Amino acid sequence: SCSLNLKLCLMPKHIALIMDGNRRWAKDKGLEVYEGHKHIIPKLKEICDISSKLGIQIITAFAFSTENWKRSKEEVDFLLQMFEEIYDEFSRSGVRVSIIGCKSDLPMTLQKCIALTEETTKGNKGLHLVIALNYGGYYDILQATKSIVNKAMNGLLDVEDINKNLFDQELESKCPNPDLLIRTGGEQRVSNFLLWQLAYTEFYFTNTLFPDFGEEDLKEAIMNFQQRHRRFG
Amino acid sequence: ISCSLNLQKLCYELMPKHIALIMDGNRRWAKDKGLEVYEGHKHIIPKLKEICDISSKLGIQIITAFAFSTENWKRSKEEVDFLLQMFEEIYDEFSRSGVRVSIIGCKSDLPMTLQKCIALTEETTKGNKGLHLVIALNYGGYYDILQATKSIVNKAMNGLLDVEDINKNLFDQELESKCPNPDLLIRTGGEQRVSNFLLWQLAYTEFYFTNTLFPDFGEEDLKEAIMNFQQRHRRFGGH
Ligand SMILES: CC(C)=CCSP(=O)(O)OP(=O)(O)O
Ligand SMILES: CC(C)=CCSP(=O)(O)OP(=O)(O)O
Ligand SMILES: CC(C)=CCSP(=O)(O)OP(=O)(O)O
Ligand SMILES: CC(C)=CCSP(=O)(O)OP(=O)(O)O
Ligand SMILES: [Mg+2]
Ligand SMILES: [Mg+2]
Ligand SMILES: [Mg+2]
Repeated sequence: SCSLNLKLCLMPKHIALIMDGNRRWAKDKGLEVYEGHKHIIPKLKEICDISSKLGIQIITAFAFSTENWKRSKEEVDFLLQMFEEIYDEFSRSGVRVSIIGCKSDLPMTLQKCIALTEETTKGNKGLHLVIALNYGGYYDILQATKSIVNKAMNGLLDVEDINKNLFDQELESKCPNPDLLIRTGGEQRVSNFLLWQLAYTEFYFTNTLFPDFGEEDLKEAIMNFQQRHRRFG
Repeated sequence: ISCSLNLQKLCYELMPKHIALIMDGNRRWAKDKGLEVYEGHKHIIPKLKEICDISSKLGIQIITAFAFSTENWKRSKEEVDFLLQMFEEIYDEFSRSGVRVSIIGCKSDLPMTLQKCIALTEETTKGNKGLHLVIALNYGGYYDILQATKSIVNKAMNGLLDVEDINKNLFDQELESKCPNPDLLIRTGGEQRVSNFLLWQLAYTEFYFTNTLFPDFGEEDLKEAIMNFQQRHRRFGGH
């Protein structure tokens, strides 16, 4: 049953992004909380454009977590309505857009915008933006477990077949995994993002709040990443 | 094929109840002091014992320590054999302490002499009422999640559970590192990553990284990490 000693999948190919700090940013400027949230999609679009030029291929971005449901009804409804603007900002861009997470919990207004945004952009050969909306690492690992159990029940596989590669092919976020993770907002934790996929990722935390995160901030993170690899082997 | 996450569990929380520890920086430390390659490794078990003593007094209840990873097998045979022989010291160092000691990881890959020492160390200390030290030896987060998955699959095949039972609590009970999860993770050695340690369990853990190499990590360094932890604001996704 056991055996472990005897492949896992300059510039980082895949960047993961935790877009934290939006509320504090607004509250600082005497603004209402919602003003902060309004910068999310525009900023992300702007970041995709900068990254696309640098040669980055994938960005996975944390927009809403399975724990975010615990916020006030007011705040939640506002965020889930706001995410409709994903269509406007991306539908006519050069970016290919996928969503990961539990779609069925979201308003049908939002469900339709998402499906449409995916359909319209599915052909773009540029940067692939993955938006994690109603997502969690616990959820990802559990839905992969259920899917593997179903396969074993239907005679498709044996317990001896269950390995890293098999499990990887059932997760919503797949190889190649993030080379670098950037978390804005000053906190040093992963908050139930891509738990499996971050096993060997480099972590970069900045105190810069997400709405102030610009090209200069990004280029710094990448510079820091390249210094880590000079002393890594 | 049906998901639902909307109406929902976490195993967290002055003092951190559970500290996870990545012990990095041993070879650099020796090479700096002009000592032998493996001189750094010789500080592991002593330091751990010392850290348990300090932590135990402070009111900490659990320490999980990363001693050997699934990726460490790729080091030289010389270095590997030395480490695996050195882990035999676990019995001497802990057997007569007040500390309860468990090992997580794939025990069957290890030399039988090591397997026996481990089982003995576990048996002797299983009754102690003080601090629980978990030593991750031949462990990885990928391995932990996979062995839990196989166990769940076997049960479903034998009619002992169905797919609608598979949830966070179920999975927690099948993993080798269980609730309560780490409140704080300390990584010595200056690098900022988790290197396939407790992937599932670190979901809401606070991370502290220090440039201090592990052999120089002492009581003052530890109290600093704890002080840093106590400043932090944990929201767990709320406001
Ligand atoms: C809701 C999203 C997209 C990210 C988190 S930003 P937030 O609303 O959690 O803001 P604060 O962390 O409270 O500043
Ligand atoms: C606990 C283990 C596996 C090793 C000791 S730390 P190390 O050997 O990796 O030290 P360096 O990072 O090589 O200085
Ligand atoms: C992870 C543990 C237990 C010790 C260090 S093993 P390593 O020094 O090769 O680790 P990294 O690959 O540098 O993260
Ligand atoms: C970035 C997103 C959308 C979610 C994770 S950040 P959060 O503020 O919900 O997380 P914490 O409460 O700081 O753990
Ligand atoms: Mg936040
Ligand atoms: Mg090292
Ligand atoms: Mg492993």
